[PDB]
Amino acid sequence: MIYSSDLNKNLASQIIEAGTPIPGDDVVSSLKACYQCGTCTGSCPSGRRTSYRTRKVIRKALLGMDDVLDSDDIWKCTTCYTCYERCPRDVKVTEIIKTIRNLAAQKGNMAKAHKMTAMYVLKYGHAVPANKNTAELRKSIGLSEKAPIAQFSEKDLNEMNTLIKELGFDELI
Amino acid sequence: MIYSSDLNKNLASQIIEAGTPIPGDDVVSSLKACYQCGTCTGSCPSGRRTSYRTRKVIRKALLGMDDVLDSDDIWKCTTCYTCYERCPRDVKVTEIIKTIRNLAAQKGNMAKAHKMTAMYVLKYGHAVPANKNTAELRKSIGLSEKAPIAQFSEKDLNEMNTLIKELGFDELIGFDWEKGALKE
Ligand code: SF4
Ligand code: SF4
Ligand code: SF4
Ligand code: SF4
Ligand SMILES: [Mg+2]
Repeated sequence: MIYSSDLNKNLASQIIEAGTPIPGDDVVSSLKACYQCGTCTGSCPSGRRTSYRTRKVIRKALLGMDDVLDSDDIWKCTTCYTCYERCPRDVKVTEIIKTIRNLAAQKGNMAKAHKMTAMYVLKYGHAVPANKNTAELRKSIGLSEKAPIAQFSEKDLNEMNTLIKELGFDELI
Repeated sequence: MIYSSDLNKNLASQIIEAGTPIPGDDVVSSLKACYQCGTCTGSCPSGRRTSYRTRKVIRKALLGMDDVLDSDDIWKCTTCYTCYERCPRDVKVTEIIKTIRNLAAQKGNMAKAHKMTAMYVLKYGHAVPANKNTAELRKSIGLSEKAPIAQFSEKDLNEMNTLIKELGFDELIGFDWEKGALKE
């Protein structure tokens, strides 16, 4: 039983707001063109082995069911862009899902594993940083012991941190 | 994922077959006129407090999902006839649900409580038979100690017992006459 009291009339507008200016007002606004045909759901590789239905994410955004932000299903999207490519109403589906994930992240719905990966990029500058075995491996192949990356350039590490602090990505985590 | 191999293309026809001649071929074949509008679901008293969705029953019958016969949901219908009354395609919804319940009963999907009630009607002739307290209550308010009903007429009790046997309703509920109770 869904009552008007259980719905947020501004959900779509709030999703568009979050998607402005990146990926864009026009891009996220495309959710309003959806005519619930299901082409996205039938194209979804994740939907073939789970309860995830791409079309229902857009339906819930239009209807105002904010529980979609607390959903585990929105995080089952692999961003394969098959829905995006086949949508007959030009809905930028994959981008709307990512924008919805941003609001889910703001509300605290981030899996610990994802927060760990984000922490590695902040601390070490890389999601998959170099290990002790890495240096040994690279030398044997005939490459530099350490790659020319941010993990070893103190300048770049502090640059990323000031940006992460300015964006509040640290507080998001 | 639903494949063609998971569906029964003859489900609708089998539901209509069961509904022939009672309540009628025309009545049960009305399921084929459904256009999935949901008026029945929005009208359903049971759907407001459960996962039961009246149009999904008709959808599953048309699609060929026979798991609908194993469903607990079809037994949540109170037969209020609100869907029947409001259907814009004249689908005799309540009758289709009852016919689907007949196939569910044939497959063994019947509750002991319902089987107990059916057993009381063939054994004592009544779903709620008279007790010792009935005789006391009735005579205390001017009524006959025993009502003029089948429970006290061996003639009418035997008539029903012959019809029950002819219809095979005794076999359906699993009632044995020698044992005098529901088998298994
Ligand atoms: S495909 Fe485009 S239009 Fe059809 S449902 Fe998915 S999003 Fe809405
Ligand atoms: S992008 Fe996400 S949603 Fe669209 S199809 Fe690939 S997985 Fe399913
Ligand atoms: S109301 Fe009549 S038509 Fe509309 S869904 Fe229920 S049965 Fe099908
Ligand atoms: S008749 Fe059965 S299904 Fe139709 S509304 Fe009343 S309860 Fe719901
Ligand atoms: Mg979903």
